[PDB]
Amino acid sequence: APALTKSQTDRLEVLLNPKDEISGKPFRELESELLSRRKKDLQQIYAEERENYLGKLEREITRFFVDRGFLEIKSPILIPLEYIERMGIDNDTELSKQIFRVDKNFCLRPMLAPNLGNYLRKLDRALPDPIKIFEIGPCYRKESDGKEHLEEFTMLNFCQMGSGCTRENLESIITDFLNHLGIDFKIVGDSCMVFGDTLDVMHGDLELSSAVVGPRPLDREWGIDKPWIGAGFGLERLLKVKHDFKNIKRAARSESYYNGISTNL
Amino acid sequence: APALTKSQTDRLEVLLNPKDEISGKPFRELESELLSRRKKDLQQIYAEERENYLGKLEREITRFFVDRGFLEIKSPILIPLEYIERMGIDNDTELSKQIFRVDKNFCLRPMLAPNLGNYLRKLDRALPDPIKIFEIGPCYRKESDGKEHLEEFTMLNFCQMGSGCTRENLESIITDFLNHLGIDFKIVGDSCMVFGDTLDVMHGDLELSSAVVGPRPLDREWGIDKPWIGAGFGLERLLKVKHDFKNIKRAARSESYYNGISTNL
Ligand SMILES: Nc1ncnc2c1ncn2[C@@H]1O[C@H](COP(=O)(O)OP(=O)(O)NP(=O)(O)O)[C@@H](O)[C@H]1O
Ligand SMILES: Nc1ncnc2c1ncn2[C@@H]1O[C@H](COP(=O)(O)OP(=O)(O)NP(=O)(O)O)[C@@H](O)[C@H]1O
Ligand SMILES: [Mg+2]
Ligand SMILES: [Mg+2]
Ligand SMILES: [Mg+2]
Ligand SMILES: [Mg+2]
Repeated sequence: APALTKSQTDRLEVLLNPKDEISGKPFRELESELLSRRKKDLQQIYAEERENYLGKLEREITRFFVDRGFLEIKSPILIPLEYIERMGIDNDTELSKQIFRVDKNFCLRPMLAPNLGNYLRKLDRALPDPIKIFEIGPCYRKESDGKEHLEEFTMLNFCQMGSGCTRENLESIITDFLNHLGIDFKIVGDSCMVFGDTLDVMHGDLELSSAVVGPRPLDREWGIDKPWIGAGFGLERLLKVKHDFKNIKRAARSESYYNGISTNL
Repeated sequence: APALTKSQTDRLEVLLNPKDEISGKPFRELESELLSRRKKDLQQIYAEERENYLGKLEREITRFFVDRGFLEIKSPILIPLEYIERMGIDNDTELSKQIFRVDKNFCLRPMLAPNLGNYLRKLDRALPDPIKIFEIGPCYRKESDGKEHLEEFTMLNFCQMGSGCTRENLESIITDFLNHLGIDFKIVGDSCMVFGDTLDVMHGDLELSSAVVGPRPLDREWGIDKPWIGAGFGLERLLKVKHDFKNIKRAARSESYYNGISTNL
């Protein structure tokens, strides 16, 4: 009955899944049981559904927003560095240090707002009020934390421009959206140096989203001058909460986890 | 009846769609008709389907491969630069000049094979023969051309490892796949300095895919030592052929086109 070492405990925690029936037994026997369960999990997925959780959640979210009147956007991932400055991200500011630069000209987008802003302006010349669009896709930020942050993550951003752009409607859409996914939340006032007063959608201490009721003074910089509402959510945070993963690495695009199951068996 | 200038003709060609009923009339009246048609196209999309073509094609392809027994993978977009060297991409070779480097350590993947190779090895410890997986996602290459090449594009890669890994089965899957999408093709032998003998799937002069029947000597470098087959396809090329777009910029993740309709109206 010698106690487990910390490294042994870390190995088992890699193989552990939240719903597992979790002492006395030696490491090798516990590792062997969990290896066996996890192989069985992968087999069941391969035999039956075959869908990746992140891809699937993206499809479910897409269905939700298309059915509620929002146009699906697929915009570039590499964007001009200008777009960041025009977002008023001064080089002093924390999010400046977080940008992945690629060329002299471009970066990997740290957020979806810049492209959606351009779509709102452009679509305003063609579509009837209100204009409703959303995008889901990769975003990139350099981060220090690893429990709730990834450097490569997936963001949903939805927005509406014209009539109906109230706090009430925004909260109502957020509420329907998270009640549809079956994720608990509360809405709290917060701020940030780019957008002023946000609503943050929180699960305990974890920020699922930052949302905003416009207008804001930077709007003019995108040729926007109508009311608008918008919110951005992290898909990997949503998965982490929905599947009760202890670490966000389980929800990521990854070579070490598949639907939260270690691939190192 | 003065002739159209080349710049005027370029403006109209931006607004023209392949199915349009295409003289005599002045520029302003032709531009106005086409503006009107294109606004109507966007309105119809917004009123009815609301789906982006590239997102939609990704869903349809996903359905096709999941239904035929392939596991859906979502792996990282930023990958180690090592992975490129281990692919045997010597710095001399053309694809070396095409890599978008990000850090000292990482690049934007120019292809999906490296990650899929790792999944095949890892999954072999858990799944029954044959192992079938696919991934669809962003890939990046610096290119000179702009008619058939983008720097940011979307790749499908499917592969099978173990039994059933023959040329015949690979051609059969390619055939079913493209007959399901309704895209004409022929299969031609070609080569490349990384994989030896490929099959290239061609539409006229346009390469839709490069596919390979293994094994190959580099396999060992990924811990793979079984037969395998695989192919990689460009979604934007598939869309370009399917919708008969003259330029691949119409099929891309973009701020200038939405489902091949100019957004500059
Ligand atoms: N590094 C990251 N990894 C995973 N998800 C993220 C990351 N950054 C942002 N998100 C998600 O994207 C949503 C909107 O982005 P944003 O509000 O700008 O992030 P944020 O306010 O910096 N949150 P945090 O960094 O946790 O304090 C957040 O609510 C998160 O759910
Ligand atoms: N720059 C690009 N833009 C769009 N699609 C691409 C690009 N590069 C590759 N593809 C697609 O990805 C598939 C597999 O990649 P690969 O065969 O390595 O490209 P390739 O052989 O360099 N083709 P090409 O560059 O046109 O001669 C190709 O058949 C194309 O359909
Ligand atoms: Mg942050
Ligand atoms: Mg926030
Ligand atoms: Mg090429
Ligand atoms: Mg090729």
